Amino acid sequence: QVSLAQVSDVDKAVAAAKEAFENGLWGKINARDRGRLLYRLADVMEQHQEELATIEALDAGAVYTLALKTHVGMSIQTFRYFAGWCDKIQGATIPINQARPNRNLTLTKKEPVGVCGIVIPWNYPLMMLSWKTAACLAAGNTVVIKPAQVTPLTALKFAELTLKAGIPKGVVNILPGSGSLVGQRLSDHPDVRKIGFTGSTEVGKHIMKSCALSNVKKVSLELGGKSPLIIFADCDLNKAVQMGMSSVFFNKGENCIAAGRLFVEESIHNQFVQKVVEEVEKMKIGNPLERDTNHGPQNHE
Amino acid sequence: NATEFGLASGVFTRDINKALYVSDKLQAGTVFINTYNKTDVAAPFGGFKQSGFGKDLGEAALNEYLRIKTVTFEY
Amino acid sequence: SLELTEAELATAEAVRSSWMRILPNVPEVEDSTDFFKSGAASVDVVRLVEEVKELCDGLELENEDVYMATTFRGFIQLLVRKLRGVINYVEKAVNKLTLQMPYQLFIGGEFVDAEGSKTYNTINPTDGSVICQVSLAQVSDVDKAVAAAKEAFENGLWGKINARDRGRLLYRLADVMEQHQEELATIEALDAGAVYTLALKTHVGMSIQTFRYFAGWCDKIQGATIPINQARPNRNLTLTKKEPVGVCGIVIPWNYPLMMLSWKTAACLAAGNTVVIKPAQVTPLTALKFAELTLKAGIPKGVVNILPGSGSLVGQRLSDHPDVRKIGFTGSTEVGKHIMKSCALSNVKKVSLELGGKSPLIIFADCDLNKAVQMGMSSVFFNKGENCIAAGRLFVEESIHNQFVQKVVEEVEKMKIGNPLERDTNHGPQNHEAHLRKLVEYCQRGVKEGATLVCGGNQVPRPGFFFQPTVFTDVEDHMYIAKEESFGPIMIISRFADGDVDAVLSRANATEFGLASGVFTRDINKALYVSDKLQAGTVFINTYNKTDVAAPFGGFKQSGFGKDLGEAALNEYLRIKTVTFEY
Amino acid sequence: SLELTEAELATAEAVRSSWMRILPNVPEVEDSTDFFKSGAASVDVVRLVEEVKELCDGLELENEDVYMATTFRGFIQLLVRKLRGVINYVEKAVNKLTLQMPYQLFIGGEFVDAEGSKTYNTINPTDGSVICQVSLAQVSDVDKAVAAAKEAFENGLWGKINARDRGRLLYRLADVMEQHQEELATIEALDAGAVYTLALKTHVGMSIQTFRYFAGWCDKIQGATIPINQARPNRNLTLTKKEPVGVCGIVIPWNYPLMMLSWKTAACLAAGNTVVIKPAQVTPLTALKFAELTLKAGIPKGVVNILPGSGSLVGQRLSDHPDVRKIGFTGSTEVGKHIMKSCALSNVKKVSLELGGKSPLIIFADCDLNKAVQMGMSSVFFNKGENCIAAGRLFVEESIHNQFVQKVVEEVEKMKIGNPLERDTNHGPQNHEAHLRKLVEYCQRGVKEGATLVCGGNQVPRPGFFFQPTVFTDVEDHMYIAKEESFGPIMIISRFADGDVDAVLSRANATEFGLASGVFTRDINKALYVSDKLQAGTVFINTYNKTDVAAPFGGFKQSGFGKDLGEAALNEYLRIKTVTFEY
Ligand SMILES: *SCCNC(=O)CCNC(=O)[C@H](O)C(C)(C)COP(*)(=O)O
Ligand SMILES: *SCCNC(=O)CCNC(=O)[C@H](O)C(C)(C)COP(*)(=O)O
Ligand SMILES: *SCCNC(=O)CCNC(=O)[C@H](O)C(C)(C)COP(*)(=O)O
Repeated sequence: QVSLAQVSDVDKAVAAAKEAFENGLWGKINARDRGRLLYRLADVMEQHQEELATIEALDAGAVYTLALKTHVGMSIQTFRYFAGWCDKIQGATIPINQARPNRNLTLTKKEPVGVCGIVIPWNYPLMMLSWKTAACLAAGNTVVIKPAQVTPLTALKFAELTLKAGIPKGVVNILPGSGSLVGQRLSDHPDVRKIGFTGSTEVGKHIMKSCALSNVKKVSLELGGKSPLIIFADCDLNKAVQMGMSSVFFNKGENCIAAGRLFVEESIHNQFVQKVVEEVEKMKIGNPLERDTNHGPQNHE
Repeated sequence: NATEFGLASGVFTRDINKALYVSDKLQAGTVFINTYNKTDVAAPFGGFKQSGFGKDLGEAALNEYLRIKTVTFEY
Repeated sequence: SLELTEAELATAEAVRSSWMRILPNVPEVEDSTDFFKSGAASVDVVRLVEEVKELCDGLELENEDVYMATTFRGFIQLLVRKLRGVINYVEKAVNKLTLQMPYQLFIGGEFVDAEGSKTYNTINPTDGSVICQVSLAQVSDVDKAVAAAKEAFENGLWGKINARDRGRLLYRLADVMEQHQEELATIEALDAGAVYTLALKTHVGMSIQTFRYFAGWCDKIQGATIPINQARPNRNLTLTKKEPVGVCGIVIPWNYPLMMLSWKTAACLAAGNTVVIKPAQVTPLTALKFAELTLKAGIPKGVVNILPGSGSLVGQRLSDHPDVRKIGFTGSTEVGKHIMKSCALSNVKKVSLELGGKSPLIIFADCDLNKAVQMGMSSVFFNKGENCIAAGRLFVEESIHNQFVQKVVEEVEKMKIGNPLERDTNHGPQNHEAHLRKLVEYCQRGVKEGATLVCGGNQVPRPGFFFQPTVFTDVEDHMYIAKEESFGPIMIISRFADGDVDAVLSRANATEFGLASGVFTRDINKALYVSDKLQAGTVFINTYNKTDVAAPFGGFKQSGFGKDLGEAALNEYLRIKTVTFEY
Repeated sequence: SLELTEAELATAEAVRSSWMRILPNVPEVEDSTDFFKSGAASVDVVRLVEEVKELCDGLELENEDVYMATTFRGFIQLLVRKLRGVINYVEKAVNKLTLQMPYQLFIGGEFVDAEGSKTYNTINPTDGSVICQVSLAQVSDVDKAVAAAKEAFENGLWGKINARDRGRLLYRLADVMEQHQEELATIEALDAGAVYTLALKTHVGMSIQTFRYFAGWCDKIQGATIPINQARPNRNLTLTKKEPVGVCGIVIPWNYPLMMLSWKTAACLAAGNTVVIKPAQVTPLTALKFAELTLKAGIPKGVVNILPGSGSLVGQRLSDHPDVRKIGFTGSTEVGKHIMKSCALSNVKKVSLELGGKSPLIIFADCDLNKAVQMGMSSVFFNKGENCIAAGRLFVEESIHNQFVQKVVEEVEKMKIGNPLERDTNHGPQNHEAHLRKLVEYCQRGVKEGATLVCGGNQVPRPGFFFQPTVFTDVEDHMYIAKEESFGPIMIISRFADGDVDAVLSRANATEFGLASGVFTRDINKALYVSDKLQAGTVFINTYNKTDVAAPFGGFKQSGFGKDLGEAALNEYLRIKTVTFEY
């Protein structure tokens, strides 16, 4: 059983985040110091990589061999990458028109916005969290994450490791629950200045609408698509069949950049399909913890 | 290209003239050539028309979370 | 189509002989034979033009027309046409000049009337009388504009030509505007009511600087090549390309007709987009004059489109239209919120907002007073009050409070009020009648609460829409005038105690807005400290109203997001493709 | 090579079964069959490692080992070896620790003696006595180092691995240095004579920060995609790639043994180069300890090479050698000119110089005095005088001249002199004996011309190479001490009149050098004006000795060219290829 968040709990999270930003230690310390903490977080995740990968297999139903490479692997690479940026975010000094004979000097400074409210999808629990959270913390912000209801366990395990890594209290906040209750409140709340989102179009349109009405807050959307894949005759077939299957059947179908349509040329159409069917028969189906398994079970009912 | 979406796309060919030509004309965020599912944390990622706006991953990912102050002196 | 004479065939055969020599193999030059498909270099195009000019005396041929007519029949037909083969103005005589103002719509490089020949009057605020009638746009006209813009982008010449070629056209546009700088400045003085000396420097001057700046960027928009993880032992190569979005729908305010048009349009065209501008109803004439100059500059037809009319009719339709991919806006918060809501519902289109703000201006004792008084007035009373980065509140220190206000009143008396065309004039008339009415209610409501009116705060006994420069003192934070924006020539002064930096910052930052701010001090420690703590987009130190086309400009919390001017401006109008190889 | 048992064949057949399942088609797995040439993804490498670990209990297998052994026989042979199948230190007990210092050369990840077992003694300046003998490099040894470096670059593992992988190794190196930070700091105190409290902050501290900084850059070095002129109607695509140059030959000074090594080496390795370091003869021990930690960090053998010896023998050969493509140098102008000369004659190799300078420090009356005295001393007497950006001259204003000097003398008396390991010590002993001798001649020649000696200017009656903090006053521009660099704890004070900014700038700028400069003032107008006019690389305002690894650092006229630290540092060690397509 997992705890269901309420409106009262959201208020405490945003309040804790604002205190951590303004009066807290996160804001006071140097950019190089923030980068060290984010790099230390990645080393802690590396130690518990087998543990996190097993939780993904139970929660999301992801294959274990894939989970180490993709789900847990990229998450570690993400926090290591954006840790480096922390003390490499430079402004500029602009050569503007001098009010002759007097002199002038103009310069720019890049600063954090404040509190952020991330909402992640269910296809990649840990990876989508990492992509947004790492970049947000690197800039020097406090975060209020909202994981998917079907897959909350990866996010709660990540929260445990922030204490070990030694992140100041209030920076990272996590609230497992329903999207319509929690997600809608973050949009309406005036303290929140930024809403990250990755999901569907209909749901995505509602957030941008709520963002405008609330306090003209910033927003970035990442919606689904119908990606084509053209295959000409001149290309080698054996590789085209491998990468053809690997576009569609990667991570048991559930992939935001999955091949929606395959356009194949007439000369190699019949030959292509014949090779695909042969390889699909060889694909193994079973328990994701077993190493022999290739294809795993779907995320939820 | 006849689609409201445009997140990713792909093409398989040996001929270089096709690869470079098709990559330009394909209205999509991420184009792959003789590969597929090859993202990197350094390389940016995002949609075009009705696949949202902004970017995740890379240097462009920081810009959305930052804001620019502009100080001006006179002496 | 055209039939050849006896002498024209002798020319045609001489051209046929040249094609054989220029091209490498070429077994036979028939009518169907294409020039470039045979295998013609960019050097061969120059050799062709020169060789043809040797035959025919004169014949003003260029490299562009060769790219148009690729085939042999198409080339000969075009060449034969060269050998063998009106805008309705409103005249007005003012300022030792004869003005010529277009008064119609502008769709596809052609001045045309609206559906049903509907019109509306535009006012001259100096005298009060009408100058001319202007065409009122409709929903049917908007469809034609967006259709023309889409054709110009996709199938038109704008997309095909090089980045360096686009930059040359945008630079040529600026040179044309420079020639007609006195003409444009006079139209501003009649339409908007801006002072002539100011209009040359600010209104018309920056417009020219804008198009010159963003012309340079056209062929300096570079992507990247990313060092990604190689799938050992195989190799990989990733690169990014910055591209145009497509069609854009700009909506500009009335405070700066020509300048706000330039800021958005120049950056949009530099990226390589087609535009559908919507000017303010009160001030359309500057935009229609700009459309005339694009024909002279030699911009392809369909690129620039202008539709004078009401905001609720035209502006709302652009948001709803699915072909439009980007909405630029500069105005009020309430109106701005409506566009972002419509943007989401339509087709999740991109948007950048530029809303008004209540900018503070702190003045310490250590600063020199004479300069502080000059720049203090120049913050408030610049461009007859109407300025988006105007000083909303002035926090003055107790030691120099009484001394400061005394000097301000002396200088306000010296300020001249009259016709904006006259050089002696300093302060000019307000933009339109509806604006003047609110400024009277603003000052009336100020006295009610209990703000000590020093001078002004009422309409001038004069024909027109003039208003007296006003000064308020003893203003608290809880008052209405402290919170709400005037958007007119009204100075609001406040007190703060000696040697208290943290307290005054708390009062200054206590606002939902945050567009601009200022501070005057000699001490370096205060200047750098205060600049950090001030929650605002643009901070000024010992200066005010000092923007540049190179320096970026935009708000923070409830003053929109995104940036106008500088390199950051281009990022809004561009989109990043990411190509990835494997070998 | 190794024969199989009965049980090992059962394991081999289980592995053979896995290869059939993992790979797509694979008609038959034989000894010749390669894993990747068949068509194996990066996911398949993980599936292999896991499947093999299910069979054999334990077996610490990693993905790196799979990339080494691609073939089936190579994989099985390697796998069988896993199942079935000293550094000479100099001990010394000081500072509640037991030190372990390598004393040999370092060529190809191995500590080895020189040709003929030639050695030289290294001195402890605190006591005066010898600590150990160190190996003296020869011409034959240089050839082995450059040969090892070239193999590591071309055929070695360093070149093959990803940019992100290189960054991880450089970050792991910093963590190893952090663990041995107290050990490295103690060696500095014995070798260089640096104070222990300072050594942790400056010498060892910045070294750790350097490698952490440039580790981040490894996978953030991006090229570009240029919008060039399309040969209409054909298309074109241009892009740039930043690549390593090859082998590099660094030569470091004696003032900061470990820090100057880090500044150049970290940036060089980050770009993706192999290095041949040449440390100073007086201080080799810090570099040899650093070489030990590269083995622990897990750097491939051949990447880092270190050759302690004479500069004229080793340093000259690196310049002459054609395999070397880049020479980093930090020292004097006399020696610096000789390297650039040799670089041209050899094989037109690249070079970046970092020479000494005579940095001014202007002090106005309006600035607060107590802070000016602190930072005034901290400019001159930082790191026992020996600092490349030390304050050469101090221009003080007449009003606060007498008051300033009085406060300096009081504080100089309070300064502690003793053993650098003791925490109470402030000022430490000079680096070596030959340096101390010149500082005596410097102060003797100063008094001759007629400079008022306030205090100091002579050797301390003590065992070691200590020197008294010195202060000179009433110094003219024509004098020797005004022009020539001391490179020791000697404050040179001068006078300038009240309210004369332009005159004092003329005196300050009147010098062939220009590395650093400083100014103390409260008034913002002076600070910004003086900073512009001062012809120097690094200007400080109300501070001094405040470098950062992010901020760039380099000279102007006769203080070399190029930059150390920051993003600009990488550009020297990289080269730009430009690929161009047509389609
Ligand atoms: S919603 C976006 C989902 N993300 C992805 O599809 C990216 C996952 N891909 C990878 O982690 C690598 O590209 C894999 C498939 C493991 C191949 O890496 P290999 O060639 O080193
Ligand atoms: S909505 C933003 C309105 N724009 C401005 O306030 C910028 C106008 N200012 C200028 O063009 C110059 O800074 C002025 C004050 C006209 C002249 O400055 P001078 O020092 O060259
Ligand atoms: S040859 C170049 C000489 N380098 C230096 O003088 C730089 C050494 N300075 C520092 O490490 C810091 O700037 C110190 C002096 C420790 C002050 O740091 P603090 O203000 O954090």
